[PDB]
Amino acid sequence: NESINPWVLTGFADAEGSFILRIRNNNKSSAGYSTELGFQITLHKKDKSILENIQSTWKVGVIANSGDNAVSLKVTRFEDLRVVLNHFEKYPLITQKLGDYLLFKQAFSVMENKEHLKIEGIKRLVGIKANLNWGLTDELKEAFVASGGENIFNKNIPNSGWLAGFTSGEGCFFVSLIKSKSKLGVQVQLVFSITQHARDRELMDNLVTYLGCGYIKEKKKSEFSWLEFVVTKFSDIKDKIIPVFQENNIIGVKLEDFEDWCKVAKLIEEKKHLTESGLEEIRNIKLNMNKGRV
DNA sequence: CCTTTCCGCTTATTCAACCCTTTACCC
DNA sequence: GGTAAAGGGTTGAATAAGCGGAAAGGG
Ligand SMILES: [Ca+2]
Ligand SMILES: [Ca+2]
Ligand SMILES: [Ca+2]
Repeated sequence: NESINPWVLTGFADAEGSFILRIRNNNKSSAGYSTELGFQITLHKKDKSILENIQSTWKVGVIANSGDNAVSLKVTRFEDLRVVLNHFEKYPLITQKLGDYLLFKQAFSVMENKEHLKIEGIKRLVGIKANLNWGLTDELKEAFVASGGENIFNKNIPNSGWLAGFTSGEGCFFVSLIKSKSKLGVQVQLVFSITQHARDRELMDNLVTYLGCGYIKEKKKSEFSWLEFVVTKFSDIKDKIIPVFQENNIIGVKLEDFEDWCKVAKLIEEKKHLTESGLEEIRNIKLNMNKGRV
């Protein structure tokens, strides 16, 4: 039932997964607190099939709706988390997300030895939790810090499978219609982009060297910023990008976008993009891609 | 007989996707 | 001259991350 290649899956989890450690007030727990350790993926419902492919490839995880437009795969059963760990030991993450996995592995150790059933263990997990994802809430920071006391306190791209997973999460295949001082008054520019927060700047640099093309753009929106890896030089698209994903396939609905983008690349290589009829065929393809897909 | 697990649901922002202007390159 | 490539910029929602409530097997 191995619907998804394991490196593709590590790639897609580096893009979209999340490692969760909850420490909850519990009046009924001997220690005063209960714990939940989890791995999870939340996607738009149009990509349910990916989650079902993960779930059947791993044989763990519960699929459920998450709001009107999204679906989750959550793994919380403790012995099933051993499947998740074994996967990530064999096919390791490479983004900053690996730091969340490493903390996740440490909590798991605590919990395996049952120490989380004692206030000692809970405090160990609070320390683990403080650097994991968004850290401790105020209620929890406050419950475990006293007046006068102290406060609670990157790998290379392995292969194209990992890059196919990751792109299926964060990639964009875009046809750009540029107003131009050319005969037709429009230039067709193919754009491949991968977008990521600058905490992963070094991954972005590795994309340029791994693929042999492209460049990084610094993007800004008020107080928030991020990066894009971008490729538009047509010979690199044709000779580096397209063939890579033709061998190592994009998963989900994005596959249909990559198939359309490739159809435009064909028109471009035949020069039909410099014709009025070739142009209107590109327009029709573009409008039913991405946001415009029905 | 406490503790694990599931379930429905919510929130902030890092993503994806989008467009326009300028410069570089080469039958 | 005419096309390709790169520079320069935006937006809204699909992600990430994680809440509260409760089912259920268990002395
Ligand atoms: Ca991501
Ligand atoms: Ca995505
Ligand atoms: Ca994403």
